[PDB]
Amino acid sequence: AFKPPPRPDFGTSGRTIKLQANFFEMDIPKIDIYHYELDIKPEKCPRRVNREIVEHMVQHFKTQIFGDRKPVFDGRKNLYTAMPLPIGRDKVELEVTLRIFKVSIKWVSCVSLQALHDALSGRLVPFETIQALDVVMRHLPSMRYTPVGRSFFTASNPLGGGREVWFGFHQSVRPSLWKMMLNIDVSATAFYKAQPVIEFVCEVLDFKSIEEQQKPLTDSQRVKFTKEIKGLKVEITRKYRVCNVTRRPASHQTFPLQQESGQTVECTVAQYFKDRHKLVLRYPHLPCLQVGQEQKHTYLPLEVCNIVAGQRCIKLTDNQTSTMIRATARSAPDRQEEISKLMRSADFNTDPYVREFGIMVKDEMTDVTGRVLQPPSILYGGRNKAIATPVQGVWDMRNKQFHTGIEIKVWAIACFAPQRQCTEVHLKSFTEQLRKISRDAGMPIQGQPCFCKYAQGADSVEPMFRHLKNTYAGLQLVVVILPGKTPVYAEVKRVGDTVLGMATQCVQMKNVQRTTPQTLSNLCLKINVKLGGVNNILLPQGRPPVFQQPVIFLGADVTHPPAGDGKKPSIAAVVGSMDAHPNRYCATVRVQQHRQEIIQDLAAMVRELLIQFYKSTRFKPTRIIFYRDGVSEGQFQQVLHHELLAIREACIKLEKDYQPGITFIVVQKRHHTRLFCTDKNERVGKSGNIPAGTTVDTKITHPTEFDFYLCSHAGIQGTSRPSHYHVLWDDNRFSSDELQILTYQLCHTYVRCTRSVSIPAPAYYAHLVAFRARYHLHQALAKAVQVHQDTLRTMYFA
RNA sequence: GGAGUGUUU
Repeated sequence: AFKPPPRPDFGTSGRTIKLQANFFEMDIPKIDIYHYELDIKPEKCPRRVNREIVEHMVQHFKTQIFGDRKPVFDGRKNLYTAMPLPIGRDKVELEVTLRIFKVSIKWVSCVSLQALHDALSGRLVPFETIQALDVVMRHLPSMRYTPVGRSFFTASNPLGGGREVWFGFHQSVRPSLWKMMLNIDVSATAFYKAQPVIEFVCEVLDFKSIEEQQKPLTDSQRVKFTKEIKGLKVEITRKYRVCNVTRRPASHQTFPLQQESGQTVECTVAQYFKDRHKLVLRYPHLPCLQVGQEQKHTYLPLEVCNIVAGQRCIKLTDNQTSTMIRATARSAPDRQEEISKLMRSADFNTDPYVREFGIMVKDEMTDVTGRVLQPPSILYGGRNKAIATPVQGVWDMRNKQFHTGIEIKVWAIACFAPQRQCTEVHLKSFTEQLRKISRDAGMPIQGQPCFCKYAQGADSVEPMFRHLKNTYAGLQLVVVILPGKTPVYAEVKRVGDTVLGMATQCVQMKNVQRTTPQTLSNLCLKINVKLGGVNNILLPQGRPPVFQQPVIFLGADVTHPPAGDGKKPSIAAVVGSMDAHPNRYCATVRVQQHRQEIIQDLAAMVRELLIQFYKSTRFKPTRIIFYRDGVSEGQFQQVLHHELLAIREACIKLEKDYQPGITFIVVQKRHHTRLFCTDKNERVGKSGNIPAGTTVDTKITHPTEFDFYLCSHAGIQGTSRPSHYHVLWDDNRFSSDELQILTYQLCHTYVRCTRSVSIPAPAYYAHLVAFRARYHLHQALAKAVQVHQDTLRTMYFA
């Protein structure tokens, strides 16, 4: 439970394909870099100010300290030079005036670039050296741009609610098999528009003019406004940070003011701003922003506050994201060209600081040979046992029937939309069409619905659902019609998943009025699996040799609430395959610590899944294949330590000598690696992306460890994100080919569509399970996420 | 229905 295994070999399966990646080769000298620590006082200043402190410091003490050397600075404590500063072992205390700062500089260590080169050829990598290079490369942009994480942005594209989309770029230095790579990609994120809070109030509460609201805010408006502006920074027309919005208006909101006599008296914010600042508040009927430490009693009228510029958005409305998707999505060729322009304007080979450290960057994207793996055949059932062959990551069910289709004889309909909007003739036409498609799909819905009624309100779900279970023997499914985004869906799922063991399929009102065969087909995919059916399976004989013994595939993911909201738990989910196909999955879900990435109760969850596997297959797994999603590189050792041990603990707690081989694989979508076709003829579709199944385990991958990118999906729009897979542990001694082929085939087992998806089904299912828990809304939280015994064994999350 | 696409008061 310690160190990731070395790369066992290089893959050779699949037809070769010429690719380019947004990785640019770095030529780096074998010199020593000199690392100096900077403890400046005050020590809590923003990184920008720190950079300014250091900026003036270098120039101010050019004569006696720095000379002609051009140091780089990380914004905190670390400063690097290509040559040693004439300060030896001893610390030097300096003054910096901008307003006064006590800056101390002391040498710490020599960063050996020679030691890095050798790490890039076995000797299995020092984090410190890579970090230092990163500081060198991003020193100038950190002064020339607004740094946001590993990205850089400038002000130019609204989204609504005071939001704007800024265009910038991501930059990071990365290790590879022989050289350092510079990873560059275009970036885009939502920022709050810098504007007066009064106008923020308008755009949030949809006012064309603040004058429309001549009166104090309703309890509804204030709550909505509080939600948006909380945690955001503001400035005086001095920078503050909003922690709440007052219930009372500025004309009546008071605070204790100490008069010069010594006695303290309550004074209104409005009266204070009149006496102290000679300002008659224009909108004294509006509330104040509570900034500071709550205990500060610091209230600011809205009309004297502006949203500070450069604030990144941390949940977007569905209209905002749609607009954001629209403006940010662009074809792979177009994105590739944008990155080229990015490199051109960056002009690294003239950057004074990277020239100081003798660094050079290649202007062309790295050439990589990819491999297009062969897709698996998909076996269907019914009369003619049709075999589907994925083409460009896609297949269909035409002249095919489910492997094991569920005969639906008893089923009901509930409609939570107006009877005028979704009339009886809609239901009749919808039902008739649904039966025909289901008939052709091998999931024959025999006969009309045994029940059909109208309703409205989330309070109607349960008692209606209370009825149906008792009155109709063998009730299989209850179709639910919903009028757009109505917070009743969450209640349909609560009752259907938790209180009663009842399968429920929701469908929007619009998809009932106007039905299409394709929509109905996809609806049948979800229904069949929800009732325990098997839509299809991998062609058994086309499976990798891992299936020669009983094996269980696990998918794990944890979803976090908005940072800083607090008091909201993270949701961990683990799913496990329950047959040899593999098709059916059982789910486990837990609430845990806010923003905790480690799955706390993993041992218990894995135990439950092993038990169910044995009950379903009468076999104990000889191998556990664990696909872990939602983990960054900086967390690998922490996650691997706790979670590999937890998996082991589950096995031991089950039976003393039970030691199946564990393969631990982290799957990552959140990265800035992009692959492009070198040959135009290899571009797929209008988006011109790489084909489904393209694999790369060379050139841009880890120099010693077992990792690969796999674009398992076809790109519909924008530029495809190839998934990255990093093997943190492997008792089973997979070859490169078998593991890559295995991952790829698992991307074809996802039951909600006849498409190869971007991550293996179990990892995807884990996401769905965790997301379903969000709709389920400390012991109560754990109870509210707990699923019915009936539902416990089903795929309700589909 | 679905996948993919952007994240001092």
